Amino acid sequence: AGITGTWYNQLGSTFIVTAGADGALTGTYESAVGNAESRYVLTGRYDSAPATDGSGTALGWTVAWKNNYRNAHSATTWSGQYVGGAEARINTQWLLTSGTTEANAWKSTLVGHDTFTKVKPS
Amino acid sequence: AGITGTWYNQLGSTFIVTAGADGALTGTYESAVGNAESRYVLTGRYDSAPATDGSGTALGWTVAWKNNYRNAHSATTWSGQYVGGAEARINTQWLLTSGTTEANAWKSTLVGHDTFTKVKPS
Amino acid sequence: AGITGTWYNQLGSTFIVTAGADGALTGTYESAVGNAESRYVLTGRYDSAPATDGSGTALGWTVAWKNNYRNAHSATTWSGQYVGGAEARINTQWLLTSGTTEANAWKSTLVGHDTFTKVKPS
Amino acid sequence: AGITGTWYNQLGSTFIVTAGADGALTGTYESAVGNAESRYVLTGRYDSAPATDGSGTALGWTVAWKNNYRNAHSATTWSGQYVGGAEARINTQWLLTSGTTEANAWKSTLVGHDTFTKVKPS
Ligand SMILES: COC(=O)c1cccc(-c2cc3c(=O)[nH]ccc3o2)c1
Ligand SMILES: COC(=O)c1cccc(-c2cc3c(=O)[nH]ccc3o2)c1
Ligand SMILES: COC(=O)c1cccc(-c2cc3c(=O)[nH]ccc3o2)c1
Repeated sequence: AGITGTWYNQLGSTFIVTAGADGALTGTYESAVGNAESRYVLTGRYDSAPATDGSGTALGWTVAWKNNYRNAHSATTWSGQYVGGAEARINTQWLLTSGTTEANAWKSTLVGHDTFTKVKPS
Repeated sequence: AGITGTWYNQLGSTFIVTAGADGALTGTYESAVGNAESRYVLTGRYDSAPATDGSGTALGWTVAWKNNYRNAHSATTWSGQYVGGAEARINTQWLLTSGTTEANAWKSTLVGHDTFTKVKPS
Repeated sequence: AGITGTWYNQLGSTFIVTAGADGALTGTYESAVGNAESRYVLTGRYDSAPATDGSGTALGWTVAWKNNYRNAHSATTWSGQYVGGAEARINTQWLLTSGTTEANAWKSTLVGHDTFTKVKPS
Repeated sequence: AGITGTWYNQLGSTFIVTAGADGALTGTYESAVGNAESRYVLTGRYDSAPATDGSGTALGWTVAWKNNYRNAHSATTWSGQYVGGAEARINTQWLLTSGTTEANAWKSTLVGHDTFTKVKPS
């Protein structure tokens, strides 16, 4: 129900996460897009004692897009909240920074928004 | 990698990180004051095999603003790049999401930027 | 070409825009559908010679949240693209900056996304 | 109000703006060679009656990157605040959306931050 489980964004990427009792997020991410193949390590944190007033649960995680197969020389962070609901979801915005020369730094960082559910889109 | 150690942002904050051999970032984020109550766990990832063309090293990390003392029901992610050389820096953009109700989700996420140096501001 | 007219977001706001031949966007943003004291000037720019390759038409606009009735001492910019066809959309990300003191400048800017359609909901 | 004038960002782009009595911003933005080919129309909005408590003045503007010479099929919005006096600055964050196909929309938008002053960067 909660955060631990297998989630998918609107692009069909797969987010496999475990929420630890200590506030840790660990798991793997597999992207449906970009210069990516197979699973990447993720790590992050979440509020392990959220408000009880109907607010969502704040969280964030990072993937650096290097694994044993490929290296895109970039990293994404997702910042968002888990929303317990009929259909649970994690609503995020993200920042994807590529390593760049200093002259190209102004154009280093993409921004977007991903919504995760436990079902893959159709 | 150049990353392990203590970094300071432009507003006082301090973080101490270990860059592990296969891409992990682990450490703590705190205030200039350095009191324990201001200290929070951080975890993230970085490119452990960056390009050799003078490009920066992509990284990101998360802090959930809960520790043993306090809970802001929110998390920050920093996404950016480490720029080495004579005056090394970590240049970041960040997203701070607070847990909200759905009606308030429009006011859930702050955005900004932080630059970290190895020496304290001023 | 397809932009001019009335758009609805997913949360109860409207706007009416004219896309001029010179790349101008002008109109009115009504934050609460039906409420006249909730109408604000919008101004922006769009690509007046977009590609005809399946790509969206890039655009942006600003609303400063002051009118004759109210003033939130803030302004939103929406940056995005218009997607035509039978189910036309304007997909945006936005930045909402409030005037703050320097001390509070870290908390000045909210980020989010909205999607506008031509049907109120269809 | 303090806003009308010639501003420069940290990259040396030149923002020539007029703040009209009604909340309008109008002018030109150029990236920096002084050349016509590099100059683009901007429009935006600002809070024409800011708070009197020390807070900055909220504002935003858009440039679509089409002129008589070039067309990048993209647009940037800047959202920020003017901070008056000894000396004046406009602090912004920006969103740069390029037209994309639907499949590529996740990579449509860059994010960054620009600070403008009435002097060139040194
Ligand atoms: C510089 O390298 C890239 O641009 C890159 C490489 C591999 C994957 C991705 C990727 C996947 C993904 C996603 O599922 N949601 C949000 C961002 C996002 O980004 C990006
Ligand atoms: C609702 O806010 C909080 O719970 C809280 C508490 C303590 C620190 C912060 C904080 C520090 C910091 C930083 O150095 N750069 C970027 C964002 C950011 O946020 C936020
Ligand atoms: C696709 O992009 C372009 O074709 C293009 C052309 C000329 C200038 C720019 C430009 C200048 C500038 C700046 O000063 N601050 C923030 C963003 C930004 O973008 C972009």
